[PDB]
Amino acid sequence: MESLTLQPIARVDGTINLPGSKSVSNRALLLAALAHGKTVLTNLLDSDDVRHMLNALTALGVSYTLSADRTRCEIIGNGGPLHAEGALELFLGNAGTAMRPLAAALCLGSNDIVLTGEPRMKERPIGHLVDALRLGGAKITYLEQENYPPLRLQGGFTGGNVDVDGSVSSQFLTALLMTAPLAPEDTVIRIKGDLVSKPYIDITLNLMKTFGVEIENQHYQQFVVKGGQSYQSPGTYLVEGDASSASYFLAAAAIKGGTVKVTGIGRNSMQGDIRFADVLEKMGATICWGDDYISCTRGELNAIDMDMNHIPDAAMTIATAALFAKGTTTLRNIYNWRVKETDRLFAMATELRKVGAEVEEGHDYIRITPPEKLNFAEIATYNDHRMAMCFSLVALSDTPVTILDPKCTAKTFPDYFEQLARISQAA
Ligand SMILES: O=C(O)C1=C[C@@H](OP(=O)(O)O)[C@@H](O)[C@H](O)C1
Ligand SMILES: O=C(O)C[NH2+]CP(=O)(O)O
Repeated sequence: MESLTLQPIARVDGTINLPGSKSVSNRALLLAALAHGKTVLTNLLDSDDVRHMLNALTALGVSYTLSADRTRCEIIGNGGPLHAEGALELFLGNAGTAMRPLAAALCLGSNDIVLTGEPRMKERPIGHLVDALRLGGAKITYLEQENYPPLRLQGGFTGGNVDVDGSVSSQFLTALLMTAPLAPEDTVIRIKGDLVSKPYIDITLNLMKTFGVEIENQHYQQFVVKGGQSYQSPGTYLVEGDASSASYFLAAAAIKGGTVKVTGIGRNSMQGDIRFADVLEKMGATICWGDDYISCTRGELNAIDMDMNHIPDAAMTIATAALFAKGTTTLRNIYNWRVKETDRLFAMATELRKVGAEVEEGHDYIRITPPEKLNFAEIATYNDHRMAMCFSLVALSDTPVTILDPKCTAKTFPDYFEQLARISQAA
């Protein structure tokens, strides 16, 4: 078992040029592969989730080149649905942004492809997406547990009236939205009830429009899609810096700054996680917005009680920042933390208690009362990049912290610790 120990950080200050957005990167790669023409993506993220999408495209026969640092990608579009037969197996790690979108896209036309991944991915739900794709004509078989990968996709999605449950993941709707335009018949996607992680649907529609397709959004309750469309290369496309990766650095300044500026995202960004800065401001930090940066300067840090359904990923960063805040913090409406890289409500509560906090693990919320002083702990990371990144913030105190399996940050941010060290100051 590998581990890294972080020494106490006296102050943070500086500038970080963010790695690319995982959410934007994987949508842009799949749409570029489906499109007609050559797309050049710049500021693409090099991380495990993106590498699994790149490997899947390679296996499906898509041609592309990558720059030395893997952040520039020139993709030759396929000019239509991707195909493979012989139950070709695509291994997708634990990347939901590859698994869910490919599960839908590869239902176009005929195919015989198996999608699988790491053990945890075989425990992450996908039944709501499979149910919707089958209503549209797709033939899909669960090869192991019903409602979970691995899946054998045999094609057949033609369109029509499709209901989809949006209560567990917005990714099922995202996957349907990206796929339906290329189906032969028009599709009407009806949301059954609640829709979680709503801002990610806006990212999907933004990327689809960049690739030449628009649909009719009826107040996020129903989406009307015309079939028989084609995606078209946008030419050169700049992937935004990752706003979820930014959260650690902005929070570090709110706790121990100094001023920390992150570049690559700004006031015009499409990612919902830029709203994480609004939470730091509500807690007492100062935020500055630019066209291509967001900065945070230390002010004070008071506890908050907020529904975080709009920023589920960056919300984990508030759970460890809460260790430094005055009062009890409560993060609500975050049930799907349970069905992601690990059950995050259980993991976050367990590790927070190890450093001294009193924590109530609610069914779909977490309440955190900080200790007077933190103690040393060896933090388990649950094969979850964000558990490693969130607990790195414990070192902005008088105590070191040991993080187990630090390389798990590679799911979205391989260079995380070197970047945190870049803004760590001794004086
Ligand atoms: O569509 C996307 O890019 C994502 C949507 C979210 O998942 P849910 O919709 O399941 O919350 C988020 O947690 C994930 O990291 C990225
Ligand atoms: O990045 C995160 O915090 C959660 N990702 C879930 P996935 O992208 O694998 O569906």
